[PDB]
Amino acid sequence: PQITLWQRPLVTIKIGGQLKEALLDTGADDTVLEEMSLPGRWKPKMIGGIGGFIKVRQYDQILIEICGHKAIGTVLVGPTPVNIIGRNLLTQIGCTLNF
Amino acid sequence: PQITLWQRPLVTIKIGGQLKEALLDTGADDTVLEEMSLPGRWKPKMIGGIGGFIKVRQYDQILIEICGHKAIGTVLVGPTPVNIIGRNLLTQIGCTLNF
Ligand SMILES: CC(C)(C)NC(=O)[C@@H]1CN(Cc2cc3ccccc3o2)CCN1C[C@@H](O)C[C@@H](Cc1ccccc1)C(=O)N[C@H]1c2ccccc2C[C@H]1O
Repeated sequence: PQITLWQRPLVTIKIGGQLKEALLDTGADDTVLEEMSLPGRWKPKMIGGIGGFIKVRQYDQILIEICGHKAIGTVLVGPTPVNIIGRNLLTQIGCTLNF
Repeated sequence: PQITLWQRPLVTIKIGGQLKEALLDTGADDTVLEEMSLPGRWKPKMIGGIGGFIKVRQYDQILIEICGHKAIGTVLVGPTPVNIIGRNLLTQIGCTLNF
């Protein structure tokens, strides 16, 4: 689909049975989800944004279906006010930026 | 152009006679440039993200070219590492997310 940017680019994602809403963010290198439980072992990582750094748990090779399209990648889970679908999974569903 | 997302989407912007590099960011409501000086008066603006909120100087009706496409609008200035072009100026140059 072609998404305009007048409102925040939110889409529905299916992740671990849960359907959550999320933001298609071209400014984000990583994908960051709000506090939830994912199976598997995790690493800790520190990632920084607009305020400063937060601590997240890094889960690798996790499956998200972003807007009807499946994608596999690294998902960081922790204290974000919104779920961010970053560039590592956007490439996978074939997302581009056009003008 | 048709910009894909394997690398960070940086572009040359030109503001105040000088060329700078900025990230194209669909998850950023507003444009925020690095600490520079701009004409006229500013107002206070609190922006939040990952890691909380920060305070930036709001300037209005500032001309900025992104890829030789001119935009006149609101640019916030504050303590950021990378200049960010947010939705407010990406809708002006007619930018969409496609997939
Ligand atoms: C992997 C992740 C997500 C940690 N990356 C980022 O946060 C990067 C950081 N860089 C590197 C970065 C470090 C840094 C340090 C100080 C200050 C800025 C900084 O940018 C700058 C660009 N951001 C990406 C942003 O697009 C993220 C976005 C997330 C969001 C969206 C909506 C609500 C809350 C959080 C974001 O922070 N956008 C905010 C946003 C951004 C610009 C203008 C207004 C606003 C409001 C809101 O849209």
